[PDB]
Amino acid sequence: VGRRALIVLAHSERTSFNYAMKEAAAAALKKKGWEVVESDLYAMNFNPIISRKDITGKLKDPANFQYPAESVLAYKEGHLSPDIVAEQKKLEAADLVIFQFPLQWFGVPAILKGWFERVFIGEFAYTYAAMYDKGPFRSKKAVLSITTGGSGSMYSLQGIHGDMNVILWPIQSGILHFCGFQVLEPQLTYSIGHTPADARIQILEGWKKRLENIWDETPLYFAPSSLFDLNFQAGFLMKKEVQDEEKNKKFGLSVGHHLGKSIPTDNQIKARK
Amino acid sequence: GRRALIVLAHSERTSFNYAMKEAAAAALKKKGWEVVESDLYAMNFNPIISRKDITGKLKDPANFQYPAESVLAYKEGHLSPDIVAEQKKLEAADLVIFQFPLQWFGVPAILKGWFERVFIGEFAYTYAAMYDKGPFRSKKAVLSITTGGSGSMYSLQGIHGDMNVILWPIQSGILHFCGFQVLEPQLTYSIGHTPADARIQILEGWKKRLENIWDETPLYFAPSSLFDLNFQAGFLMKKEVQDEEKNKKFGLSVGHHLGKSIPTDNQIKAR
Ligand SMILES: Cc1cc2nc3c(=O)[nH]c(=O)nc-3n(C[C@H](O)[C@H](O)[C@H](O)COP(=O)(O)OP(=O)(O)OC[C@H]3O[C@@H](n4cnc5c(N)ncnc54)[C@H](O)[C@@H]3O)c2cc1C
Ligand SMILES: Cc1cc2nc3c(=O)[nH]c(=O)nc-3n(C[C@H](O)[C@H](O)[C@H](O)COP(=O)(O)OP(=O)(O)OC[C@H]3O[C@@H](n4cnc5c(N)ncnc54)[C@H](O)[C@@H]3O)c2cc1C
Repeated sequence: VGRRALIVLAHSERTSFNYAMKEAAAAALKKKGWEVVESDLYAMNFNPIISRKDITGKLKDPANFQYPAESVLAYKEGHLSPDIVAEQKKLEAADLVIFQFPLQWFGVPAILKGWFERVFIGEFAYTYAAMYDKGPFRSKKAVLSITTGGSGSMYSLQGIHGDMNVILWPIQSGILHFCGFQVLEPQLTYSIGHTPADARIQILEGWKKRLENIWDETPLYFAPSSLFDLNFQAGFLMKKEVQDEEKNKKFGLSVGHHLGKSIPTDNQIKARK
Repeated sequence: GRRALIVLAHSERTSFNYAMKEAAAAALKKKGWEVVESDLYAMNFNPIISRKDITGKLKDPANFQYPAESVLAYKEGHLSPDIVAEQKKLEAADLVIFQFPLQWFGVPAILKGWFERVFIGEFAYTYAAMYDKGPFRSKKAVLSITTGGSGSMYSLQGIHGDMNVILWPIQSGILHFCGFQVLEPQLTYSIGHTPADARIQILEGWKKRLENIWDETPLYFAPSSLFDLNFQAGFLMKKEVQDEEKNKKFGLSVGHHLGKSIPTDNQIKAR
């Protein structure tokens, strides 16, 4: 209507299905009146390696250089490398962030991992006070759009590779939700190399159709921070009263908070209402 | 005489990560190992897959596909020499140690890229040879990780959730997939609030562990023989195995939880 979307893409080839999914998303969103900004990491020749050069001003302690402390000072005093700042401005402006990439070694591409490492600086994107649902990006929504070479069966409960819910957890909880994002159901496109042409087209069409109402979707469930004692003396442990309330239940809260029990089915793949 | 490769992913020589690497090299050399290093930052290693990785002629430059093109390049021998040099270190090594700080619940970008550029099809995996049948089944690997946050935060009840789940994609997805026997990870929690004298004890503990590292029992992964390894069956668990497991209360592993309880410390302690 009058909302902003960022699309981060991590694929080198304009001939790729990844690129086509990005184009389809931009088209669909623009048609419904969104403003669309892109970060095409390979086209930008984005530098994915954290280093001293990310700080253009004066180091606090060059003799014992610590990237987390030094990057936070640089953020506050405003001497971060301009390539980092430009990306941060896109994020600040955006209501919806889409990440489009191929699954590579059960994770994000190195160039995208580096983007997180260089852009998601302390204070900007997280603090130890404002974690998870209290994080800075709690007004924003994010969604992963992933393609894989292997088939869906391989990432089922009984598949050789094991449950896809577990693979996504470090990314969706550890990076996105940790900073505050409401995380939407991931778009998973399995065995894209061995999918026939007419099927690929349906997939694109289905993606575009989904994006028309993306904003009204229910997000994935993570344990609220209010279930925990958020201080160093308690060790950031789940509150005793919450532990007692959960003693009898058969399922845990999430993939990461399985509590030694069964994982709620598709905790990281499907929302519940 | 056995060979060990140490991969390090930290930019600073003043870091505890660097110290752990030095300690490992010293301990291993003293017991008569040969030690090779890949200090990724010191090497200015390039972590981004691209066309430039193939020095010869592309099969199809109009529709470039890194997996197909890198495999041809491996077989015909026109991979970029920086890749080949690393591959030779791996082929030679019996034991591979990965030393890095946990960054966004994973490996640093530079190390992720090393996997992406070096673990090429045919060299490191095939399709026939996956998991326990993989090319590196003669070799052993171990992760040595530091974190800023405390152990309690990565317990079952901690804010961040179970560490076993965080390690799974790396230990199963990357290492075991290529054949490695994966040893108990060395986990150094809350390194930022640990004083100098304590850090030295930790180093001493690490060195002590390494004297007998080879004789350790590895972590448990589901054997590939539990699965139908072909495209028509969809790489699913065999029906006979499914039926045998129906009544058990625990699953096999973190990834193979089967909707049941995860065996405690599946990714942190051996049986
Ligand atoms: C380092 C590395 C690690 C990997 N690790 C994993 C892993 O852990 N798990 C896994 O499952 N896979 C893995 N893979 C495989 C990888 O995830 C796939 O190659 C990737 O998802 C394929 O997507 P693509 O966009 O590259 O496809 P492409 O191969 O470029 O595209 C697929 C097909 O779509 C066609 N196409 C392109 N545009 C369009 C369009 N507009 N309309 C219709 N058709 C179109 C193409 O011509 C082609 O036929 C890995 C690959 C690499 C390089
Ligand atoms: C981008 C990014 C993302 C991160 N994400 C996460 C995350 O998701 N989760 C998480 O838990 N953490 C995270 N961290 C934190 C990070 O993992 C820790 O800061 C790291 O584990 C610190 O270890 P180090 O080797 O860098 O030590 P340093 O702090 O660099 O060094 C420790 C001290 O030991 C001293 N020293 C050197 N040699 C010796 C010796 N022989 N004996 C005694 N002292 C010695 C040094 O001089 C120094 O003062 C992240 C950090 C970054 C930069």
